[PDB]
Amino acid sequence: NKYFENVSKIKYEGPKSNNPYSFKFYNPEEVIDGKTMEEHLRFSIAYWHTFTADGTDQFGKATMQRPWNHYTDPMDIAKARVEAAFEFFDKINAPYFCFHDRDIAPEGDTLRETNKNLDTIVAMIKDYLKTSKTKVLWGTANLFSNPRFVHGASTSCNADVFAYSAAQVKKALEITKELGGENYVFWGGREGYETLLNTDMEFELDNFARFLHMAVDYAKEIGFEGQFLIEPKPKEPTKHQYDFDVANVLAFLRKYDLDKYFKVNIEANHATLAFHDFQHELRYARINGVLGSIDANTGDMLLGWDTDQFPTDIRMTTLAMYEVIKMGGFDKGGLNFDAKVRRASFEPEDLFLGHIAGMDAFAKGFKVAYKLVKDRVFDKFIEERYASYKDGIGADIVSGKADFRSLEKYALERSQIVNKSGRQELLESILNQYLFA
Amino acid sequence: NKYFENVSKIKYEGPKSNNPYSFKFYNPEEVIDGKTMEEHLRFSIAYWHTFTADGTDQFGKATMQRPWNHYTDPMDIAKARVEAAFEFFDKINAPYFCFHDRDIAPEGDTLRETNKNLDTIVAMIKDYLKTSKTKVLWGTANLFSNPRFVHGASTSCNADVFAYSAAQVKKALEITKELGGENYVFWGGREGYETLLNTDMEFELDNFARFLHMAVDYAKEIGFEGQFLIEPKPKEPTKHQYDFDVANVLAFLRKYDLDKYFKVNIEANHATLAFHDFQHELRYARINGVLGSIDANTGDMLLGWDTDQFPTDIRMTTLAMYEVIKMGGFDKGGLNFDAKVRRASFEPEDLFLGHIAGMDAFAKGFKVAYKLVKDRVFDKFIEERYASYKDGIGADIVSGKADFRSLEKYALERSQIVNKSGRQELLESILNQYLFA
Amino acid sequence: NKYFENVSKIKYEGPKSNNPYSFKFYNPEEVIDGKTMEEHLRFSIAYWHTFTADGTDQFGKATMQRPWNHYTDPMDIAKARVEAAFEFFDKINAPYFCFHDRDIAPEGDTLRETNKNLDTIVAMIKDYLKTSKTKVLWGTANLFSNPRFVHGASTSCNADVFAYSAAQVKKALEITKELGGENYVFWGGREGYETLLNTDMEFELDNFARFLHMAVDYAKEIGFEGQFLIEPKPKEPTKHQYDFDVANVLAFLRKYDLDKYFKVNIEANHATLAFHDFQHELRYARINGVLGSIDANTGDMLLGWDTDQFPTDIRMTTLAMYEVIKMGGFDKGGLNFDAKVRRASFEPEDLFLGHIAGMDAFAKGFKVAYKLVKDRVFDKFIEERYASYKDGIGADIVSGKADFRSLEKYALERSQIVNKSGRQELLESILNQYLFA
Amino acid sequence: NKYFENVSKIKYEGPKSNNPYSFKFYNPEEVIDGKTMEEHLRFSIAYWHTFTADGTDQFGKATMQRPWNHYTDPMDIAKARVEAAFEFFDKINAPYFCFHDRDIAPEGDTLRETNKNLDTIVAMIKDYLKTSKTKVLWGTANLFSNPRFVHGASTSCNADVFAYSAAQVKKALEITKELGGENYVFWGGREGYETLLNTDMEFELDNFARFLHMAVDYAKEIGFEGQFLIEPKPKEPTKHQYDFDVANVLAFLRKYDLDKYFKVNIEANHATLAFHDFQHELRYARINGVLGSIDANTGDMLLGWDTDQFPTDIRMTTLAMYEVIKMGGFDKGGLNFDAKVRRASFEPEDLFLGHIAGMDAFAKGFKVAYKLVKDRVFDKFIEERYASYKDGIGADIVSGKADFRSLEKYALERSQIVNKSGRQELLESILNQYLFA
Ligand SMILES: [Co+2]
Ligand SMILES: [Co+2]
Ligand SMILES: [Co+2]
Ligand SMILES: [Co+2]
Ligand SMILES: [Co+2]
Ligand SMILES: [Co+2]
Ligand SMILES: [Co+2]
Ligand SMILES: [Co+2]
Repeated sequence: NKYFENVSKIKYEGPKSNNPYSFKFYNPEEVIDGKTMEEHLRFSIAYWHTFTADGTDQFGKATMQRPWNHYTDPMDIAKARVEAAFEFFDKINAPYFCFHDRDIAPEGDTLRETNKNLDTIVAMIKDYLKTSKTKVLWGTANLFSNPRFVHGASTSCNADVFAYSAAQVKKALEITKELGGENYVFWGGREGYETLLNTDMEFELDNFARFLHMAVDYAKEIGFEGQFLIEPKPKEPTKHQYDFDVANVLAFLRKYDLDKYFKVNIEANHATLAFHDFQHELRYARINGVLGSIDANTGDMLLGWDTDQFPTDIRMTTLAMYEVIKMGGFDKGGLNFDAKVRRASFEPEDLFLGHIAGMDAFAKGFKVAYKLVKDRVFDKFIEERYASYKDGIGADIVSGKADFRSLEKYALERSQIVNKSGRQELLESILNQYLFA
Repeated sequence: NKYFENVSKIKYEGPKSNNPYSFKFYNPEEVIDGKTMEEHLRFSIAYWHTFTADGTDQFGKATMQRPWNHYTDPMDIAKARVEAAFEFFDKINAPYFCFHDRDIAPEGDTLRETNKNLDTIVAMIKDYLKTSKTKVLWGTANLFSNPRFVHGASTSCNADVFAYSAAQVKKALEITKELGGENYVFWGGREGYETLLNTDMEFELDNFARFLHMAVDYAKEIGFEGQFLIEPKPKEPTKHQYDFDVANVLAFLRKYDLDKYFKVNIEANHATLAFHDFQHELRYARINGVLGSIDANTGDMLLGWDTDQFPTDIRMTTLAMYEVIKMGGFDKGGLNFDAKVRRASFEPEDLFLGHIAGMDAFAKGFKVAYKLVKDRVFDKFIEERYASYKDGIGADIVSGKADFRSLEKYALERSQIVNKSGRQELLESILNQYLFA
Repeated sequence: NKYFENVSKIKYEGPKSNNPYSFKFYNPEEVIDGKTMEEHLRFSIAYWHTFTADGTDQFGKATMQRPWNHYTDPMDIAKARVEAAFEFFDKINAPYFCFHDRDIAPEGDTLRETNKNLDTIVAMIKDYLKTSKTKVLWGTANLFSNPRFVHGASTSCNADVFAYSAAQVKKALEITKELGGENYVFWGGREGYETLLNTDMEFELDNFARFLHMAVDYAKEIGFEGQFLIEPKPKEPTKHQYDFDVANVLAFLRKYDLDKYFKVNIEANHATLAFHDFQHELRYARINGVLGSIDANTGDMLLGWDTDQFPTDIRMTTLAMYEVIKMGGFDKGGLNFDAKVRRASFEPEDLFLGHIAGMDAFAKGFKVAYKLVKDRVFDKFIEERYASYKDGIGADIVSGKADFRSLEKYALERSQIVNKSGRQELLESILNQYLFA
Repeated sequence: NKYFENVSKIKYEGPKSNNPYSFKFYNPEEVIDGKTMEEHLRFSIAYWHTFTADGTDQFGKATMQRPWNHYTDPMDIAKARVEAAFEFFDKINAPYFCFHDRDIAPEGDTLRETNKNLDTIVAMIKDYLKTSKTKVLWGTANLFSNPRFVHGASTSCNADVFAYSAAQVKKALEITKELGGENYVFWGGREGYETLLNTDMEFELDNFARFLHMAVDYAKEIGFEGQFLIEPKPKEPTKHQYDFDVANVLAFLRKYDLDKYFKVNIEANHATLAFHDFQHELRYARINGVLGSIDANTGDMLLGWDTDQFPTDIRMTTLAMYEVIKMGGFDKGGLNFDAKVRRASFEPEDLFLGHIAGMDAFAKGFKVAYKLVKDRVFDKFIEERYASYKDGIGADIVSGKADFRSLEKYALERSQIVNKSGRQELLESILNQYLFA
């Protein structure tokens, strides 16, 4: 085809294949419990990193070699990207993709012009969607790149920016609905502060809640049925981002009575940046009924910034997928690759190699996690571990019959409390048996 | 007197005094707005670090030289500590002190024996309280040191430990009420997990909530009127402590409908361990109406464990006291020195030198913070900064009149959004003018 | 036998065995390139964690259940541990063990008494050594636990402590030689500072070098031929430990002309605590000819203190063993398990389960690393990657022929510099193919 | 004047001035020990942050409002910056400035064109230098921004990039000499690695040493007499930067026999990023005779990336200046403000406010540090603390008379070792007395 002529459609070839352009573990067609591997995993391509990132970092310029680099007019570039994107979706065999409104079309000098450019590109994507197998997983609004967002979007000290932010999200909800997106994401990149000295924290949090509330009202109004998702990150670019982690978000949603409308999009790199294991954040969201979708990537725990690397640690993908299987699998969410090739991986085909690495790592982890759940390896131990709550004083405690007085009566009468081993080391070695089975 | 013969009562001598045993900045008697410095600050001595810590660390043995070290019988040691404690309170001139039930008396072979020992010591402390000016700020239960708490207290997988924990807290609430404590603290040292592989997170959080609920029921029953406080810490000894930070606690309290009974005790070292500035955690608690009390100390931001050092950074004490003054000052809470002398500061008089350092640093910070609030230095700028919400579209946004449609109408019609500087550098230099005034 | 009656000798049973008391990956008998797996790996048991640690942490008391717990006399306990240790060595099938002088015998009231106790136990260990297959890998002196070391050992401000430290190390070198130890380790636990305000850094570093110099002089004198090793750690218990990381140690050794006598003992948890990957520290030591031995464990990268966990991450053990194989394998060093069971894993058999987990993880990693080296997977790419230095201007650069003038002449004449991809993502996915082969 | 018409020359007005455009603590004219405050401090303006940074970050576009923003031709912009720079130097009253070759002129399509552009601008700066009081502190080469440096400069796997790097540094040394620079700096931004899988570490370190060696040879040849400086940073943009910290650099310089030519330029933010206090890194460099110059700024210890904030913590500036005074003051180095205004501080005058904040903080810290040194506050205590080395066994240890045998003889004969308090808390409170004197 046109943009990636050197790369043919990627196909499954098994763990012993030497072909770099093939899946080693991910077999889209493999059936597990009545669903193909493809529908269990719901892989999604991130439009921003894949088609707009150029290798630029804070200390250097673009390194990425891209076939659509030669166009000078912003609209020609936007159209070329849509073509390249759909060629890519077809070759990588991706069922989904995600985008920011500002990834797909350039801004104009006014909001009207910006919206006209957006309509042109949306119309084009819609034609491709009619003949592509790839669908939109979720859409979102970029409320952080443009200079107007210096002081925040809905948390801006400038009411005009709040007004603009509302207008942009209104448009973004409309195009997400039109393209058939199944979710809509909010990542508050500039929703936080840089210094407490000039910040009215209560006022900003009140406004943030007003904004989110206006967004759910508008979604109902136009009948958008996709799941609303908040994406936590502790910091960067801000010193403190309000949606610090899953718990912070829940504290916020419950206070402002927004908790019945939102779930969370958890990103591995953002979890570890807050000093939580990816699995902790997944588990905590699960038991709170808010594990909505996942941004599949990894950071480096020795680096204190968002690296957005393709995930290749299969021990981590296993522990992650264990949580997804425990909740019954994805509903509307999926595994969105919010990951970018390293600045040194600047050749076009590296886009393919990066995704193959991540898709294989997650496919393998899914298969192992699935055996861990099916064999009830950890669940049996957990049952035996907490068995004292099944009868006796424990049953009274869980049923609401016990209180401080009755428990004291009980406790004065017992002389020896005997505990048993937590078996962490044993549990970890069993995990290895399954990993390398 | 008996235990600290070489040290006489510590008195204010001003910033030019060479006497190491005197306050340089803290004048208990100084009056500011109708209250003495002593009643503004409400300094409290931590019984555990001050009278029981012995310099032991994870790599070495005790270094602390203590006059009550010669006793062999546990009860003789407990009685000697009460004497020494009250001599110390008098000399350091402390209005308050805090304790754990297990700091003041030794455990016996059964809960009954433990409770009898506790009654003996409580009776003794009560006599001293009749003639001392020092009062009890808050009491608490040590639910983390004894081996029975390996798997947690209320989050233990062993129902017998839950029962014991209830019995201990029941007793602790009773003695706190009897000694006239103004608050009661919960620090969940073992309430978290070490590995997710063997943990039923939802079950443990449910039990934690049941426990806390039984505690408020019992407090009402015996008519204990002190404020209940949860003390956040992200980890250590656990890999993840459930009360991770203020937001985590609020998410929890709101979910289980416990939020109307609890406020938080924020410790500086515990805030920075979760990667929040002490001031952030204070501010967040304030705007949520849960800033209850403070554990005055500092950690080292380059060290990833709880150091509990005496606070000597006056820039930090200023920013901390700014928050306390903004909420109208302490109510029932105070500044409890949850700090210990370094292992190398093992001579008796170092106890005095440590406290003088911390009391002076907080007194100075209070005086500066007070001028910052009185002159409305940061508040004027904040007013001007967010002024666009006082009329026009901003007023419509705050009053509930605006929505996505009206805001879009507005936004399409505006062409230029003009922001103004946040002035962080200017704000920081003004802070220095006040600090060094 | 006597101390671990419930546990029989641990034997290899393969990856499909359900028997928790067996090796799943480690087959001592398996031969690879003329050496058994046992002689490639040289596993060592840490005497301190295995026979003296009791579950105590900074917030709680001992949890460990140990058969020799009933003895009251310190010497009876020391003798019982030697018996238990050799029973354990036999059952876990360990070729080596390491110890601190203070692990094996209790101190007396004077150095003479301490040394007499040590002689008694050393004599006993020597008898067991005559009939055991287990040998001493390395010995070391505990210069950090006793209160006298508060201000450091050789870096103490107290000359008497320097004198004592010299005496202790002299004795420790003597008993290590007598027990046939192949190395001798220096871990400077208290060799650092807590505050710069009271520290003469140059003086302490000079004394540290004097001490180390006296130690090599004495080793020569008694003809001790084992390798001297320094063990880096960035901090804890100190705020800054002088032997911060491998590079810090090399800077020190080169300055004081000690570099020809020392190599390093690298511990995984200590490397990550300094914010280096374990592999980085291994590689850096290798290319500097100082990779001497390894303390096989893992920390938790989200926890800022030394956890000393048994290593179970096989991706990490692979990358570690890759470095050891690249240098030609161990010489006198080995894999010493400086790891302890979690406080919650307090039953005797957990000692076995912990070691099995770590031995299996390292055995598996060795086998994979070995295929990575044999197939030259990364080496081929590295050869192609740096090929421009094989001829042309690159050859002139490496041979010493080029200089700034000639290179400028060359550079002005070239118009396009073309780089090629670093292929990180591809390299990581190939690693996975090998891991899960 | 032309570019900053709203700002007049900044003058000292004292701590009680309300004028934001004035020094509160920095009096250039104040004389201390025969030198003005201006010559003690040697303040330098960083050309890159001050005249080329535009508020761009990794998540957003430029926010900075700059009078020279309207030019379209790269050379017109470069000329306008020189004019603005000298207007700025005059108004802020800066004695020095630093620059990268690539800060002052734009690259062309070839190295020849690049060098011609550079000559044009250098000629212009030279005219301004004839009538300005500001001089060049140090120059440096930007070997990290251009795409060619993806894989490193001298550590590039591409020999052509090594050749180019040599050519650029040759030119940079020439223009630094011509502008009268007193030092020349090497910051290895791309000299490190992203993954060990594709890195030949020994080869890259060998080449790095060859490069540095060619640079000193060329400096001698053209008779450049300024001090060569290496600037440490642990990471960013790389995963590991070779010049990790001062100790790493010394290990490297000593191995390749380059240590007699280099000193270090220590940056506060880069020290804390490696988990060293700024003061530790300053002290360590001092006792090794390599404290060459300082980049005066601060990072945020809770943020894991380089923030380059203006320094406003006067407790830190005091501890920093204490080290500089202890070595006898600056020689050829100075205090270069490698700091930038926050993205939210985008108005022109914020450039002035940022520098005033930093200059005042350092001036105040200098004055306090100076009293700390003059009164020998910490030195007296250090003398008393280590006094045991002045005679007896301690004197034998320092003089080379003692050895393991004699020290053992001594140690067996002593029964009690008595240590004294380290007095950390006392020392910290005295620091506060001086700070707030
Ligand atoms: Co990210
Ligand atoms: Co994301
Ligand atoms: Co603490
Ligand atoms: Co506390
Ligand atoms: Co360790
Ligand atoms: Co070790
Ligand atoms: Co920097
Ligand atoms: Co710098």
